[PDB]
Amino acid sequence: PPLSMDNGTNALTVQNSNAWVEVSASALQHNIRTLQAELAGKSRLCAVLKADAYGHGIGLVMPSIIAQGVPCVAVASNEEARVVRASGFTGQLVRVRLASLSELEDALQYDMEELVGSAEFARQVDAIAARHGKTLRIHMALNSSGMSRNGVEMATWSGRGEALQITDQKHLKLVALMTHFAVEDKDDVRKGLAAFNEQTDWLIKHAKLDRSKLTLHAANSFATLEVPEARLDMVRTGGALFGDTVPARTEYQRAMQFKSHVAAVHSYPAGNTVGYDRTFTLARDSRLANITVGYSDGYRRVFTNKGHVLINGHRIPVVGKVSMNTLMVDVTDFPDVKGGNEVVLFGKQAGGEITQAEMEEINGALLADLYTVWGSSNPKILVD
Amino acid sequence: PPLSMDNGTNALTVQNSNAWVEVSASALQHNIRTLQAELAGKSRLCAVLKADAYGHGIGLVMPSIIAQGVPCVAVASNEEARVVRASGFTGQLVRVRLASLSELEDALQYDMEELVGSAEFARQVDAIAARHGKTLRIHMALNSSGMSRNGVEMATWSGRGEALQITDQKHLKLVALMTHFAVEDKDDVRKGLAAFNEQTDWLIKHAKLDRSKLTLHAANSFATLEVPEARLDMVRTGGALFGDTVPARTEYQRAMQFKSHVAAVHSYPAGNTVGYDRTFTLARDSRLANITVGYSDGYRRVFTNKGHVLINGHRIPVVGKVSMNTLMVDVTDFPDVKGGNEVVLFGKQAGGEITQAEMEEINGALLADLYTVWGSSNPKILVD
Repeated sequence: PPLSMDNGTNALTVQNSNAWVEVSASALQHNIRTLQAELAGKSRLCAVLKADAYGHGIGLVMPSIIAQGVPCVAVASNEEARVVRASGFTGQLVRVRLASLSELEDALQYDMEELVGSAEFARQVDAIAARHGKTLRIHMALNSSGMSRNGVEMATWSGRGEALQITDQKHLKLVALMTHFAVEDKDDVRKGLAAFNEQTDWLIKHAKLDRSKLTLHAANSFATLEVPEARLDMVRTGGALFGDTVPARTEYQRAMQFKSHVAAVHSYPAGNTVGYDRTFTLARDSRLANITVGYSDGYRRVFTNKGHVLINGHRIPVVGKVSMNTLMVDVTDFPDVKGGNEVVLFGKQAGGEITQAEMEEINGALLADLYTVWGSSNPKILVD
Repeated sequence: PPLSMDNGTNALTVQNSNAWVEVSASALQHNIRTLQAELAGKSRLCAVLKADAYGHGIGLVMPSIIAQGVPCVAVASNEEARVVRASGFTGQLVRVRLASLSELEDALQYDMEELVGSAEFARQVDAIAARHGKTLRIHMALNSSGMSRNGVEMATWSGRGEALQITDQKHLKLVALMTHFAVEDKDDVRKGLAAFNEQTDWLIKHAKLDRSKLTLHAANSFATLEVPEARLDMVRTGGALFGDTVPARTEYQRAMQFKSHVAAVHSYPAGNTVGYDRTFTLARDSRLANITVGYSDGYRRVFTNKGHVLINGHRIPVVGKVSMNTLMVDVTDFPDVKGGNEVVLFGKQAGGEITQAEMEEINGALLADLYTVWGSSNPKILVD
């Protein structure tokens, strides 16, 4: 993890980093071009860059976004917003979650379109913009798919009521209506899409809104790819920009690898144990590799006696408890593993692969749960 | 997570952070003074500040270190070392894990004492020292307690030879011998302590080393507090500095809390579901608070339908899957919860406590496996 950085930018190199996240510029640009080709100019692309470009580094990723002429960017935090703007990007910038009031106030300076899900919230936010003499562009969130997270519940009369109240705020300008799908299943997306079509219709008619000044947007990566009719005015794709999307969609390239270094290989006698609480017993005279990565680097404890890594193409297993900063792996069967060798914690190496699915199985949850936190806990390096 | 920072220091505030880590200065200073008094001047104190000071911020902790005259600091990465030096620390700086060779080389500039646990590594390390015209002070790691992680196995004859080989390197100046305990258990500790004493005797004799020019150190926090005969010349304390140690040792104060904000509270009708995959069903008309923290902030997916948070001192349950950036909690029983309210994710709030124990139970591993990543993924703010 760099302790000095400038708008998402570090001064580290692979040589002086204990572990690093490698981000492929050309995989990114390929996935952008692919998505653009799939939209075929019928819908527009908004790149979802929350969680610091999903752990890829918003400051690394932005120059590709600008290069490919992407017109819309979605972020979550104020620092992400600040970095988007400092990169020169001048287009539509929207937050894809509710902000707290004081967080929202601090982001007025970035001309961000803010998300609104409540009459009370809308009232509070309206007062903040009034105080600063700004008109704040807002996307009203609807609970059409049923996340019950950011959105107003338009399947009740109370909801429709809050929705009119929201449209009555003098210093808010409603520029969009959105929802978010709760389940990556085509049937369930279509149920949600039908609900979203009815509820936006109802609003636009009954609150006398201009359909032509509104961007209607519902689709994430899955929906965009699997349910074209969910494309509407604009799509919000995160995972597919990064090659983390529908497994069958192999036209999207993986933009990230997670790597470290062998510091040294050591000889340990049979009967020796490894790591805290001695959870692994050596059944033969071993050679153990000491790798400069641990759970403080996001290589989570749960990988204890479960993980595999790649060195020189070989699939080598983790032994003992993962330490804070150090990981032991068994290279008894791989005499070619040397101090200085590159390790692959996630990705591909010379014919070997550590897969998304093997990691999700160990972790008990989706990979973004690990990689968003890899990206924070280690320096990112743009390659390709 | 700040995307600009200068030597572990950021320009963010509680008011513009979606979530943050509060580090208590006075807890840190209390813990140092207590440690020092307990060591009663009989043994040297080396503050282990690995993993960005265990998630507390090495740039935030250093001034206390310097002021209380701690003479030794232990770190893992080059950035930590760089920061320790930038803060005006001029004393003994030791790495407590093996570095890779190019990592080690980039660190020469911080006059850090390096760990060594191999003849091969030693020779390799000898050659870099040579090439740079430096004598590198080294600590030699011994596998006395059987971590089988960093140290030479002195329980074998090849081990002993490797050891003697290490002491033979012309550009390496051995200043210390160390080991690390594998089990937090008094008896297990004494077993390892007896072995360390024998094996250090053996080595001092056979290498003809000046005992009085050597520091012997084995003890971390548990050993230091629980087995005083393990204190030797110098201890290496991590958790105790931060109040994460033996649960009965309550003289050490918790230095960290993990907090966030309520963005808004929403109404949703019975039978609505919450979050991705609809994993929680509202059994009553509900008020759901939207909290601006998620797994990309280190609030791990495992807390789904499991975590509790504090708002206005109330113990409030997490409902649904934790999103990347947003967490939903049920505030139907708690009408005093409003947009703006401060949420405690870990720590104390007005009579409520989210404990180390309860979080370790949901996580399936020790709390450091969470908080070192909280610290990377969020702004650290110094209080008290």
